[PDB]
Amino acid sequence: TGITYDEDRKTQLIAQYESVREVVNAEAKNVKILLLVVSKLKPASDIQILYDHGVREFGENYVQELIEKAKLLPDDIKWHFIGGLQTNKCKDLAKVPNLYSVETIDSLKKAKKLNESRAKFQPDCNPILCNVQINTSHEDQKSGLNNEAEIFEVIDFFLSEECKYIKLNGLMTIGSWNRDFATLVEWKKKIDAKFGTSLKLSMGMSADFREAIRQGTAEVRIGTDIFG
Ligand SMILES: *Cc1c(COP(=O)(O)O)cnc(C)c1O
Repeated sequence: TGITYDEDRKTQLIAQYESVREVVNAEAKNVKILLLVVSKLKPASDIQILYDHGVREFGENYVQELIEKAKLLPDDIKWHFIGGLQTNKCKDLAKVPNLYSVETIDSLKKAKKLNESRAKFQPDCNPILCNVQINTSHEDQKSGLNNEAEIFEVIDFFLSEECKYIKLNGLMTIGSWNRDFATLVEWKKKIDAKFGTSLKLSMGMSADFREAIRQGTAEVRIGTDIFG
């Protein structure tokens, strides 16, 4: 049956979502890109609209909010967890079967906890794709790595034979408030050179996604421009 929704809202949200997709695509041609639809704090009905339209990759920031939404909505959604990740919440997150991606690995202890919890609670699911989150701000932020030695230790773990239930996909930055995107591109260059990787970048939100695309992102993460 699905979550019931208003048709004027349906028409409006579909229109906004298509308008963004068209711009992502036109920027990408002048230079696919993943358009991650960020639905954090938006109602399950709004997700249902876009799901019915054909969208599958949705980004959420709060652990309990994601777990409940995942139960309410179809199981072939690919959820991305893109908010603050606490070591003591990896077990709850690793229980969601269709947890497709976590983009906020910012410590070795978190990577290790997530791998272990996933081995424990959903061994038979596809490994969670992970981005390592970097503080590109050159200031001091609550989240994101900045020390080269500690970033390399995290990548090293992900490439080890022990890291079986999560898989290194890329790097992620929320940036700052484009030199942030240039510094994540430089981190990709160093990491790729040292370890043999070819990391995907996740950078670009509603205010700055056009620049992100222009500087080589593989994924932009858009909330406000779509759900408006
Ligand atoms: C909220 C959020 C987004 C979307 O931000 P908008 O300005 O609404 O497009 C993208 N990435 C992360 C990590 C976020 O928390």
